[PDB]
Amino acid sequence: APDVDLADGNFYASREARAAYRWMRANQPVFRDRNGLAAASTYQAVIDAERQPELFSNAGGIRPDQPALPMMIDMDDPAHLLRRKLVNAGFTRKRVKDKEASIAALCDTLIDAVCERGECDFVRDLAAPLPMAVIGDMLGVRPEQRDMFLRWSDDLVTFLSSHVSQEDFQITMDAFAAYNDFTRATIAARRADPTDDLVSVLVSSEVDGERLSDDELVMETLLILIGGDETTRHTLSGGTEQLLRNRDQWDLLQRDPSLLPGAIEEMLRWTAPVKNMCRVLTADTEFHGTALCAGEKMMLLFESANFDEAVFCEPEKFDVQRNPNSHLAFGFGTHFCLGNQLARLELSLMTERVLRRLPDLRLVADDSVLPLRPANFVSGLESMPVVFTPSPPLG
Ligand code: HEM
Ligand SMILES: CC(C)CCC[C@@H](C)[C@H]1CC[C@H]2[C@@H]3CCC4=CC(=O)CC[C@]4(C)[C@H]3CC[C@]12C
Repeated sequence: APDVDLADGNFYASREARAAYRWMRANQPVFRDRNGLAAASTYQAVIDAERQPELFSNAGGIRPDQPALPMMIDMDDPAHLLRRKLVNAGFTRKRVKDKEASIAALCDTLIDAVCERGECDFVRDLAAPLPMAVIGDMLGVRPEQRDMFLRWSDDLVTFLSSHVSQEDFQITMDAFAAYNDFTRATIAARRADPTDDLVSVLVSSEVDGERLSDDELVMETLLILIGGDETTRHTLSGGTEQLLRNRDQWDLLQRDPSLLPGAIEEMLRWTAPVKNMCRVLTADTEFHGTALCAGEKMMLLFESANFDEAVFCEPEKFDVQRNPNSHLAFGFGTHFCLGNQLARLELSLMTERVLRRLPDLRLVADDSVLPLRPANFVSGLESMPVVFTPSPPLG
């Protein structure tokens, strides 16, 4: 039995995690770590828990050692559903498709800033900035404010770990206080001068039949923000790395663009930026072999599910043509990712431009293994130095 702490961010930065997952799925599908924390590791157990929200609740909060906050992802139905339908319309496949030109322009702009150099950090220069700009435009973040909001967002999720230092914990709290002050100013201004963005939509929203409190407005806005700017970035970087480490996949996708939809799904399965989500049990229950107590939280291990040999043949092989590919990177059930269509378009347009404008893109050193972020919620590549043949900007 692996001696691991599933709340320790270092576990998810270690490249031993998938070996630990394999042991869980084979010996104790609903695993208990060294501290007794329960975690569903099989595709089956995760699905079954997602399908029983009355037993596996979100109302205790989605994080292990953290109370629930006034945001829809920390809510059960009917309260959660009333919130989601306040922002549902703008995230449909058809409404997301309308933003194609805008997102494409952002992609080309970000590649223009490095194309003359012949080298860059794919994470810092392309993967991270693109979704920041996209969700920022939806939330009302000004372009000159993007880097600041992303710095706050980084500080909010980078140090989530049972082994967080006192100093790092203070960085997280300071960033939330900073975000809190700025956004409360924005919330009031959107009440005096309503605009088109999402914050303005929530500010003027009503739930049977009262307006949302300022505490909720701040938290719902943060939910959308972090969902946008701390997730897709990791599928971009980690998925592009798989194309670069298996250039037969890069080549295959290069000569046939119609394979891009399937490639995006395999990137999502492989990277699984959200490593887990918590569920609180409303009653004692025997769940797929493991006794669970009322009031304790069980983790849904999305990456473990995404490599479950019971569902995916040769899951350690990256195959852009993988069909079926019913991965659980976006989860399942009533909390199924709101921005799943937005994220897929972000990944498709950026990858399409990387293949076209950086056609000979390579890792600086294919031998070295790239470091992962030691956090217990969302995690991905810290950096990704790349090289390519320079080209003139498009303007
Ligand atoms: C690769 C990119 C993304 C991944 C892997 C991802 C993953 C997830 C996961 C695992 C959940 C919880 C599902 C569950 O517990 O079953 C979720 C929910 C959510 N995500 Fe995403 N997400 C991504 C991108 C985005 C984007 C771009 C947005 C932009 C708004 C977003 C907004 C949300 C929201 C608001 C929820 C809460 C939905 C609810 O509780 O009803 N996410 N996401
Ligand atoms: C769609 C997913 C990415 C969900 C995103 C959830 C985000 C909004 C949640 C997850 C962890 C949360 C943080 C957990 C730690 C914390 C404790 C506090 O005392 C202040 C608020 C903060 C600083 C929380 C702010 C909101 C966060 C960052």
